[PDB]
Amino acid sequence: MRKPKITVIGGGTGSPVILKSLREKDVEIAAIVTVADDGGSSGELRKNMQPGDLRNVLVAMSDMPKFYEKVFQYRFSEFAGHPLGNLIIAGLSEMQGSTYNAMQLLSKFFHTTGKIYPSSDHPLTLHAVFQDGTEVAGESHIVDHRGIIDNVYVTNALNDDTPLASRRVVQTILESDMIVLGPGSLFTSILPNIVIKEIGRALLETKAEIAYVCNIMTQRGETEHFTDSDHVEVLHRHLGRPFIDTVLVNIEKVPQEYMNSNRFDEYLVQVEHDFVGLCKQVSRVISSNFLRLENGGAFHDGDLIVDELMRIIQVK
Amino acid sequence: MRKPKITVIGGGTGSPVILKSLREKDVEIAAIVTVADGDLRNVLVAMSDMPKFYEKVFQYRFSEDAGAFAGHPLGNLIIAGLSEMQGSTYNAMQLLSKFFHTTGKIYPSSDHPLTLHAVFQDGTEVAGESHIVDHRGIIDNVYVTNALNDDTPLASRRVVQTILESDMIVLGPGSLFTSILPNIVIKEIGRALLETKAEIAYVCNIMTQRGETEHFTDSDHVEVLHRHLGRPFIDTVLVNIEKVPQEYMNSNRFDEYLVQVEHDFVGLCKQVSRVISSNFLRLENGGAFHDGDLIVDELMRIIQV
Ligand SMILES: [Cl-]
Repeated sequence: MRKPKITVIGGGTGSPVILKSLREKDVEIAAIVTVADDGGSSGELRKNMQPGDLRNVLVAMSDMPKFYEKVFQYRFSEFAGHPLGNLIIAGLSEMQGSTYNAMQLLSKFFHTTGKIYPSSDHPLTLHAVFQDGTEVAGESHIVDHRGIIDNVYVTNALNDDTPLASRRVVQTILESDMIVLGPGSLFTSILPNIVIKEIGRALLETKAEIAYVCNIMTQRGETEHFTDSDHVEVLHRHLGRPFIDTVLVNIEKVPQEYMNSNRFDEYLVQVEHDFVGLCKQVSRVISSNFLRLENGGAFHDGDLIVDELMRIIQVK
Repeated sequence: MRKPKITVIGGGTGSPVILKSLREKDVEIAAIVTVADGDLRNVLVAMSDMPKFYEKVFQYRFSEDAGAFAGHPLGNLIIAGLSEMQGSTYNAMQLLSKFFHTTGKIYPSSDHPLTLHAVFQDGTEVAGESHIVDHRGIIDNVYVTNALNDDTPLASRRVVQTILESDMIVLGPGSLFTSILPNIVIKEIGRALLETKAEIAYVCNIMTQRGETEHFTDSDHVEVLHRHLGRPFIDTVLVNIEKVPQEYMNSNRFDEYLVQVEHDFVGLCKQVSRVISSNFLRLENGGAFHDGDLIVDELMRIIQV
């Protein structure tokens, strides 16, 4: 029998430990990331503009992840106090004119294993609509805009045509045994991928099991009572129909004392749990301890997550 | 048969050309470089899994629009950041190699970081490489000390064994006083060169350098190497006899005081058993450079396992 095939979509915060654990298993891995608001197509002056989804996936799928985490994370103190490795992605992107144009150089540089694909082969802009109706374009701008995000959408930077998937992307989704959405920020990591029509169709049609790994914590632009159920609801609304087959949610408590002592943003809280609402929406709901309290934060435990995923995975 | 084992000692602009050609041949390569308080950088890129890639990446500089970072090269950022992480460039050598996915072996010459010292013909002493090249005068001799203590510099782990087990040692090309000699004035390395059964080959410079007289002939380069190691030790010497045209030099903005090395066959023959005088000149990127393939073709033709 062939190795199972697993495609991770989003690649936000928490995906590197999932990707590490997946690599220890006997499985092929593909990652899909959005690379938007990019280069000459961003509509910004060159001085004005100068993200982690790509960096996280690149380092996690590199030939020496431990090595490259150490390296892509050290900070000068000496310039003066900036992270090395953020400077490498900055450099190659400036060199090539956009991060999109740098992506093949970047996979060469990190000696990546498996496939990393952009969601589209054309330049994309990310748009957020806030609760009051205000529309903001650009991830860095969205993230800086005060308020609660209602919805996101993507457009082509260079024209009014409907954005299109990069097609090796469609085939990858359709030929997978499992799709892992997340973990990552819902609005700025996961959703930009699924709002491209050809990707939303592939998710709907794939024989793969679709698994969503929910956040440990609420994010900027999310309310205190934005439940795990609510996260599933937003995903389903953005794609246009229900489509998650399995949802994994953490129910182990993040102690207040740990959040206080570790100087967490005081408005980020543990994602509230709504079992009834999850069950109404998703066939298989997995609530368990998937929490790792280490390195000053409340992160996903990659192995506890991936052990569940390997238990349910089936070759299609 | 076995693959021949070739150790390359020194290098300027220089070694990368020789290392590139050697990599095309079926040979095991070791490189020995001097680490002070450059040549390391060029050997790292030359021995990497993607030299053209790393060369481009290395030398891109942030643009005028990169605010605070504007103008700084990417590769120097990398080498300086790993250096700082490890406490020194010397400390960072293993990580440097791992990153460039280097083939073969790269060794620092010495067991600690060094300071180069030069004694000038008028008796003046200057410490530090940059200070030496900037001092007005003619260099008589160089020696090395450890930067952090007064102990005799020793060879790093494996360097003596590597020299002794080699089929051939290639010295140069590169600045004699600041690239080649600092490696061989480490006493353990000098002794390893005197004792090794490896064929010792010296590739002479195309052009004279700072610290050297206009009439510093190929033969005088050999005399200086021999004098620093204390005995004759070079088995083969490869010298270029093709003329670097003056119009070429003028067009490409060459320094006027520096001339092409003068050929002295009789003097060479008095000192070294095998003297190879031929066209090893490549006039290419606004420079007078060594042709790596022609030099390496000659060396391969001489080599025995
Ligand atoms: Cl989280």
